[PDB]
Amino acid sequence: HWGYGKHNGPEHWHKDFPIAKGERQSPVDIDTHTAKYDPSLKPLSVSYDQATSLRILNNGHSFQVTFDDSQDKAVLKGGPLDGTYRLLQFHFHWGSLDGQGSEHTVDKKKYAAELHLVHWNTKYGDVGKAVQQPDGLAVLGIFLKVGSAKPGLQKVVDVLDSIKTEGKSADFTNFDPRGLLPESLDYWTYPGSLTTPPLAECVTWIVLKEPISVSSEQVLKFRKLNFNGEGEPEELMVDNWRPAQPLKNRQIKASFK
Ligand SMILES: O=C1Nc2c(Cl)cccc2S(=O)(=O)N1
Ligand SMILES: O=C1Nc2c(Cl)cccc2S(=O)(=O)N1
Ligand SMILES: [Zn+2]
Repeated sequence: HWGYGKHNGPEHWHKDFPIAKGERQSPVDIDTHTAKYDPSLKPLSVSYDQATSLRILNNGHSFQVTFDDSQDKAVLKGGPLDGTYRLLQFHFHWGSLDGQGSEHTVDKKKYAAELHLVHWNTKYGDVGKAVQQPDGLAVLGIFLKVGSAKPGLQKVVDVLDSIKTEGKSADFTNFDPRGLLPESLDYWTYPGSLTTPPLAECVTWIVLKEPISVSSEQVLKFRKLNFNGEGEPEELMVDNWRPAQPLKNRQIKASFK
């Protein structure tokens, strides 16, 4: 029932999901002058060499690439994290215009899109159990700006025609997510939530400072996806982002000076 339209969008979600007005909701605005460098943070460890991608799917709210998480193959460790977090999927949020689309903002600046690489804490055994824990998930968030093409994104964009409508999936094996990463792993981190229903407050957010550049042609392909299912009137999948939520009693920590 929930979505991104006028009658089912973010301002309505609290009725079905009262945690929408909770104490650690995401996304947030990252005020760069107020985020404090934390020298006790460790460098991120992003170990994606053994990643096994499986499928790509249009779920009616985004498109998502899934991974085999039945073994420690592609894992996120270090930084603010205790223990090992397994990559299980990535997806994006994007806009109808280049000046909007990201969920997190930086000094109120919105990027054209935001990539979420979703990982779960292996101490909880499965992702469903992890989402019930305050430290169950770690999401690596990466901003997209429009400029030069990102070569590592092209294989994604070229398959989107085959998953145009809600409910479509396709094989998407042998995709290397290392090609989506910027050079620097400098990051901000804070405790938050999923940015869609169920809005569970289970995420350690790790948002990279350096955006990746993608071309106008790449992002235009995102905007040709459909929220609707096959054999229905086209409603373009655009502006599938939740706006910044109140920071409340939280501090955003920077890994860098
Ligand atoms: O699309 C997804 N939805 C989820 C929900 Cl609703 C709850 C828990 C985990 C997931 S997920 O990250 O596996 N992929
Ligand atoms: O829209 C989002 N939904 C999520 C779900 Cl349902 C599960 C895991 C992580 C996410 S997310 O917060 O990265 N962005
Ligand atoms: Zn997301």
